[PDB]
Amino acid sequence: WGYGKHNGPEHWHKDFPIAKGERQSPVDIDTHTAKYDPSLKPLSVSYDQATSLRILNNGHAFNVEFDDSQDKAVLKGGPLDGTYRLIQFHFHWGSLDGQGSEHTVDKKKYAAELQLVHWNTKYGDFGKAVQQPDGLAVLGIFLKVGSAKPGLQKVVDVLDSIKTKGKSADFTNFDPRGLLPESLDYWTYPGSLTTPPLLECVTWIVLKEPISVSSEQVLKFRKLNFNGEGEPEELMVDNWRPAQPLKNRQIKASF
Ligand SMILES: [Zn+2]
Repeated sequence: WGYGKHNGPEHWHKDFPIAKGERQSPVDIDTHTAKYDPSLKPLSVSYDQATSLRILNNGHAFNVEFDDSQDKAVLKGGPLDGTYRLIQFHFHWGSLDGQGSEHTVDKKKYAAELQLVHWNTKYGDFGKAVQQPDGLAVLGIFLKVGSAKPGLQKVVDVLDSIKTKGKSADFTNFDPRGLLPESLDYWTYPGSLTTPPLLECVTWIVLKEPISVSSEQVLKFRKLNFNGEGEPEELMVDNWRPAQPLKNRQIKASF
């Protein structure tokens, strides 16, 4: 599977039937239909003790991985119950500035989307969390092209070293707190992973406020390869999945 003409998201359902499921992501967020639920608690992002460990090009995106052996970087509160541990973050971007995000707001696509992935600790490990309806909490953050995001630059400079699929580089002491927008207002709805196995185990938390990055910054993402070293070069761009039917779901807004 991939994002090309013959192995794209429209073919996924053949190897993964859940792709036509009842709670697939991403979805379009209709700001006028989202329900303000005054019972949603604020979000608690505790990323101070975060231990980043490595950056890896997995052929579909680049993943920055964190040590999840203890409650170092967690997320709780909001619509969640229990403590969700951060395991990795990655992005989805376009070949152009008008597209790249997975979620969209009133049909507006963004230049890219940051997804911070966390698993419910009650389940012991990541492998077991994905098999539960409330196993994952994914924090989605929109990126628009404007002024540079200083905090993101350390990530941008290491990309040259993980150009092709299968490559990784040690990536310690990265502080993910520098990627958060100023506000923590969000929309939330029950959903799924956006790449195969496309499991419906995710509580999505999409932040209202996007962060800006510079054109020079996103352009660096576009120099990545889906291919492995020594294979024909295929640029890693447009690795995003299109919106899926909302169906029997309600999108709640914390504001
Ligand atoms: Zn993703």
